[PDB]
Amino acid sequence: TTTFMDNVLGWLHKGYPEGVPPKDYFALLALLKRSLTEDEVVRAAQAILRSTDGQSPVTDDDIRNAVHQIIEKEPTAEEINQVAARLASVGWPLAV
Amino acid sequence: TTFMDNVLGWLHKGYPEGVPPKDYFALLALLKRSLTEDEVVRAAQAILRSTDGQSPVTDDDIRNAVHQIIEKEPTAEEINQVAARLASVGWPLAV
Repeated sequence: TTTFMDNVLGWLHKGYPEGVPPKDYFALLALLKRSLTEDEVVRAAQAILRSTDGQSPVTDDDIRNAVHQIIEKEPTAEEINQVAARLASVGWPLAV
Repeated sequence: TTFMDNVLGWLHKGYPEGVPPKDYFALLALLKRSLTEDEVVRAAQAILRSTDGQSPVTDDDIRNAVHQIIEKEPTAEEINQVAARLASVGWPLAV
């Protein structure tokens, strides 16, 4: 929650140290609303489960790596969160 | 496409010159804000108490209903949550 906001805020300031120009407004809202499809969530969760055993709580970086492999671009916080929620629904250990 | 055009309009209007880093947290927090399940039920109820099921419910009707409940200016998302709940009982919507 506060971790999610830290992440987006961190991204937004790093991306735009001096303000968000109007030319980037559609782009920004679209980015913030961007999400994985169900098929992508399934595929990320499966890939993570195939490669972990529970002794090591799946970290945000682990999810990032799996999602990046699928969408071939840098994942957003929402996309990471979607996969974390899917892993939680099967009781898989998560760092966060 | 309408939802996005609404929020995009709002952002352009709010910040004609650029979003200053000083407003980032305020903007993101507002964009992320949503009604609780109990708030959505209450807003839908209020509309259903004051409309007949034929006249289309407007964004304004819903905004007013939500404002009464949360006591601050509603966001597009908060309005959409109520519109979706009304649609689930076949209540007509202007948008």
